[PDB]
Amino acid sequence: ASFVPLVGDPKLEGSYFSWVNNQPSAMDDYSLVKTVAAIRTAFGPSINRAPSFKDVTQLVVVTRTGVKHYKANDPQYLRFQKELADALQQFEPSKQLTLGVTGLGLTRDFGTMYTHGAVFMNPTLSPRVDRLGETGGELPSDYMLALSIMSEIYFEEFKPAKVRTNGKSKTGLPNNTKDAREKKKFFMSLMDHGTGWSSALAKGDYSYSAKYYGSAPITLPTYRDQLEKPGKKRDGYDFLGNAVVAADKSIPSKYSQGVDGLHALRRRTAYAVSYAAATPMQCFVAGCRHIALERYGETWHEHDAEDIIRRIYKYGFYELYDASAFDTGFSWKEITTMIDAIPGITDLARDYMRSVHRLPLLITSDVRGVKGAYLLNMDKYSPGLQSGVPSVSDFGKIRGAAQWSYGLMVLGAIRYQSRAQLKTEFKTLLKHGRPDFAMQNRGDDTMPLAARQKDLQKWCEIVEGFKFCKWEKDTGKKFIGRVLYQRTPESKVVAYSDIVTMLEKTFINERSMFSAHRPFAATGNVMRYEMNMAHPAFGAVMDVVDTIMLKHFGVTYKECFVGAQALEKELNNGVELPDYAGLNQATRDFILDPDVIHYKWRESDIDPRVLDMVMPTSLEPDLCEEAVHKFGFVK
Ligand SMILES: [Ca+2]
Repeated sequence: ASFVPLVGDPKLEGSYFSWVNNQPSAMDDYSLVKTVAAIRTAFGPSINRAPSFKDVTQLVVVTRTGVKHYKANDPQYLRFQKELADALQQFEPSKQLTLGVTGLGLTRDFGTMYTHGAVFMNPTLSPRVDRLGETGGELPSDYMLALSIMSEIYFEEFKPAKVRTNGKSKTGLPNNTKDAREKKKFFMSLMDHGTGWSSALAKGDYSYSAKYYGSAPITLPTYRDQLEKPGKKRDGYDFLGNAVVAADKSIPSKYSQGVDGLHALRRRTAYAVSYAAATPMQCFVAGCRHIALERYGETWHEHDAEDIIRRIYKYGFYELYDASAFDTGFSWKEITTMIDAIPGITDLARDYMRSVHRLPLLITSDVRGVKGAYLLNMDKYSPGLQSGVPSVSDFGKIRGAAQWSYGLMVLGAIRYQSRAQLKTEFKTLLKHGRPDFAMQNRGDDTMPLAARQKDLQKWCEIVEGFKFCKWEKDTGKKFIGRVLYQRTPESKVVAYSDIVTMLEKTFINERSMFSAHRPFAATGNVMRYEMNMAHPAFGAVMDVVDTIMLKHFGVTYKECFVGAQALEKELNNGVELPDYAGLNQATRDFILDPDVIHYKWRESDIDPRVLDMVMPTSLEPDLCEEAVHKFGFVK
């Protein structure tokens, strides 16, 4: 009972079907029918719909006479986008000085600006269960030791912390509501079950979850759109299991509106783990995250752009590396090694955290026009690092630093005689106590630091040769979203935000302006304008933008969004965000992208006034402390 047809009665590929049949069914017929009825009661349209295209409002023009919404598929907006993209081709990636790019702070041209804001590629590359978690090369014993020690350091101390859940997100199953009031009542009821709920999920007994809440905890694969360079080919798998070599990026005539030269959006696959399964794990994970990012903030955290540059000049030489398929090559052997290394949690907590990583998947269609869906009753499979797991940002920070700390063990700078001493020399490296080596890591983004340039080249040569992970030099020289700029070889190095990203998140956005995910779109575009005024490439790029903005809309960049601020405040029931002068940069970046707290800043770094308006639910530290004990996780 592993494969469950749901909508179009799809037929998987043989290599996939014969493998799924050999896998034992995750749920018995009692819980399966109870769950199938729940994924049909809810997700009615989402399960029976075809991909088609997107309905996104990209620009809202406020005039004395009227207000016009320009969508991504509007013909007048596509002619503006085509002309602005052509007018921005005069810019090219600038030269890189010893310690950063110079001249115009451009790490890439405005090429992605040809991406059609409403059309995504077909087929949207979908995950494949039997080919996930592949490491390729063997995992060394010294690396698995460093990975266990890095995880032990990260989850060494637990201090109950405030857990906020996005009010724009669903709860999945069993309970399915965006309501903030229902989300907390649903968690209080889960506390009353406590060990009975945790033991059922830790044993793969999804019948208990269906007895009291009507369904079983499943993970829903969601979509996250992205812009793409022209001529980029995407290879992957089909939602039936077939293999796609070159995902079609062409724009159909109904959507191109005659505007040639455009290509389609890349649609990445995300995961939406059940709120019932993720939240109890989040109540413990959040308690250790705010400690790890504070004790060892020299590696995994930051307070402002001036902390990165200061750590750079403390050692002298740096490089920038990105991990190729970091979440895809996340083997299950590495996950359990990190889970088993966590001190303070019971064996019930370890088995509970494993089941959250690999919940049964409800696969939906990606082929354009083909409406179909099925439920993979899979409990024991290598899932990689699903983006919905509460510990995705923390396991990424652990594995990334453990792979570079293993490179120093191969290099010989870190020689180990015991676990207790290796844990100590790792703590010193993380706190940047070593005078010769350090690093700044944020998952798949790592900047190794060294006092001698030849020491850094040897260290980077080692991690590139690793076969269990692909580390490649970042050609863009961006860390997080920070461009490293150096005016002249004599001037100091300054960090700037990429100006290409400003126009990306303004004219080719993922979600509509003033929508549920972007309630402060006008004010958010104003902050990007004022922030990037000091950017070296601000005068040249905005002279081009304002020229094309006036030619098609009769309003400049700042005029367009300052006038829309009056419309924004009215649409949000007079709710006025506090002026950015009183907010920190963490709150600033959280206003632009609400999904910043999940990858960059902490929940305690956001101002409480702004944090309450976006995140309605909030589990207090005393409620999390009661939960982690009631569920039976803490020893
Ligand atoms: Ca980078």
